[PDB]
Amino acid sequence: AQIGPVTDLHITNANISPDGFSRPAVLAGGTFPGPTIAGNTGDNFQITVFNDLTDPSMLTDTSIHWHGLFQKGTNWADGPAFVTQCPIITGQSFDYNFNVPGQAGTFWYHSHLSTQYCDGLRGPFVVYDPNDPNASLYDVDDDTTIITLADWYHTLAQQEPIGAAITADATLINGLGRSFTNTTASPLSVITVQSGKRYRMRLVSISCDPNYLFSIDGHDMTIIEVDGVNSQQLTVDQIQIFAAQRYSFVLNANQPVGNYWIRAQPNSGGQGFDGGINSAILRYEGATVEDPTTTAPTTFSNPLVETDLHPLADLGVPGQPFRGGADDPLVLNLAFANGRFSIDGVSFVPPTVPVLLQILSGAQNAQDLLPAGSVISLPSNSVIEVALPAGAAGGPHPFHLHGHNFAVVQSANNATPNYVNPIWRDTVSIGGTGDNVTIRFTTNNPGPWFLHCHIDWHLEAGFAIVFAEDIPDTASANPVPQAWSDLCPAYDQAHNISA
Ligand SMILES: *[C@@H]1O[C@H](CO)[C@@H](O[C@@H]2O[C@H](CO)[C@@H](O[C@@H]3O[C@H](CO)[C@@H](O)[C@H](O)[C@@H]3O)[C@H](O)[C@H]2NC(C)=O)[C@H](O)[C@H]1NC(C)=O
Ligand SMILES: *[C@@H]1O[C@H](CO)[C@@H](O[C@@H]2O[C@H](CO)[C@@H](O[C@@H]3O[C@H](CO)[C@@H](O)[C@H](O)[C@@H]3O)[C@H](O)[C@H]2NC(C)=O)[C@H](O)[C@H]1NC(C)=O
Ligand SMILES: [Cu+2]
Ligand SMILES: [Cu+2]
Ligand SMILES: [Cu+2]
Ligand code: NA
Repeated sequence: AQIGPVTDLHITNANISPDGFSRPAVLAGGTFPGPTIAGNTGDNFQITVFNDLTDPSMLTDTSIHWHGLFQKGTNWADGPAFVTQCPIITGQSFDYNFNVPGQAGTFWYHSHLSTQYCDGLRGPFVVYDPNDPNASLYDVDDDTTIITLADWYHTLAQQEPIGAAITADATLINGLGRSFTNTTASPLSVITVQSGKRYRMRLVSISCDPNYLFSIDGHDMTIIEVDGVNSQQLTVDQIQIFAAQRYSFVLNANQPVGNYWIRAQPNSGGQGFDGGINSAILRYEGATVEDPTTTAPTTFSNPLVETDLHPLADLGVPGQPFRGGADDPLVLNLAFANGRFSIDGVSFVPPTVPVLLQILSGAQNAQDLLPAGSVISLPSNSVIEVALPAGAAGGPHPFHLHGHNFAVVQSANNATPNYVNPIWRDTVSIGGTGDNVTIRFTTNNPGPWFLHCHIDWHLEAGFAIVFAEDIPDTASANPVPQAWSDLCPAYDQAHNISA
């Protein structure tokens, strides 16, 4: 069952064996992935998160981010530790009480403390549209049509060296899959369809690191949504999906009744499909209960290319049709050396006082804010351009902005900008050496918004900055509840920290 929009959510430790190997984890709702939280557009979500964690090897504190939801007027509920709150301590709870005006699509939730979401705290978050403009394109859209893609590690996250190239031990599709080494024939996920029906498959990357080449043997996929943004229909036979991205695609169950492999090939870790790694099963009702015998093609003739995507609505692009054609045009210097990432010469290390609480206590400008050099102010009601030139080791890096979606004016592997009709999204691959992926948005959401690589190991190694958007209006725009004001005193008392 789905839960929400008003629900408790308990965060616990438990052993799980999603690839046949048992390890302890950090779970929401007792499962990996966590239960789907759902509601309708404009609903009030009140997710009361109960921190019941006791195993210090995966951290007993926690904080949860609602990835892709704008949190306008509720910056305090966004979740990134030491940006918008102090963590919730064990044996305490916290009500994330916010609204989702003007958004409908496929999202997810995850821990936003350290690398804790890698240890299991990740699940889908779906905001349905009762008047969806795409409703007539499919028959079925429900919990059975969500497809999650996850990396899974046998080593616990807090044992992963900072700044290292860290590699997974299994790909999990809907929570199940097989290990790349010592492979055992543990259960594969089954996605069941009825011949002749059309499905809204909601594809969610809950990855901590790899991107996946996703395909379904014998089938193609008609994209209708990108990171929450409705798209024109685009039919493809393969989707390369980077960490934290989402797509909806229509699957037409138009092939002969049978079993078909679902494939998700990561960019690192096990390559291919030997022993049923990197695999799940598409089963038609009436098919024999047996593994597929289908083949992938040697090459895919209609892969997704990001410049082919266009919004369903006439979204356009803010600003003027040339580089630097914005009120506030920025170019970030994104670098890596010696185990640490930096942005504009500064490696992110979380501050003791969350950025939002520094601003509510009266800090006047971005040079008053800690960490020094890690906070950039943005002016209100202005067009922002951010160029993100690639080259830093460990690519391709999927960059994500909290509080906002953005026009992708220039995409990976293509030097030509698009000032007319590019897709809007919230997490974008910045590509490879010499690329100049560039995003635009307008500042209508006061508060501190994290900008970071969504390879969680990179975030931990410093690949982040904070956009302090409209500092002067942050306090008036984001009234805080007493339970939020109580978080830092409780956390600092529990950890014997002075502030
Ligand atoms: C990605 O696109 C951005 C623009 O969106 C390019 O930024 C431009 O970068 C050049 C230098 O690489 C800038 O010119 C330099 O300015 C300084 C003074 O600030 C001057 O001392 C130098 O002699 C040089 O003129 C320019 O201001 C900046 N913005 C523009 C042109 O709009 C960036 O180079 C592109 N990166 C890649 C890798 O393609
Ligand atoms: C590299 O990125 C650029 C920019 O996003 C892509 O260029 C765009 O290509 C599209 C598709 O061909 C062009 O749209 C076309 O326009 C005419 C109408 O003028 C229409 O008859 C065609 O059916 C189609 O809609 C678009 O104008 C063009 N934009 C720019 C700024 O050049 C390009 O396709 C990408 N390269 C690759 C290899 O995908
Ligand atoms: Cu995220
Ligand atoms: Cu986010
Ligand atoms: Cu990265
Ligand atoms: Na425009």
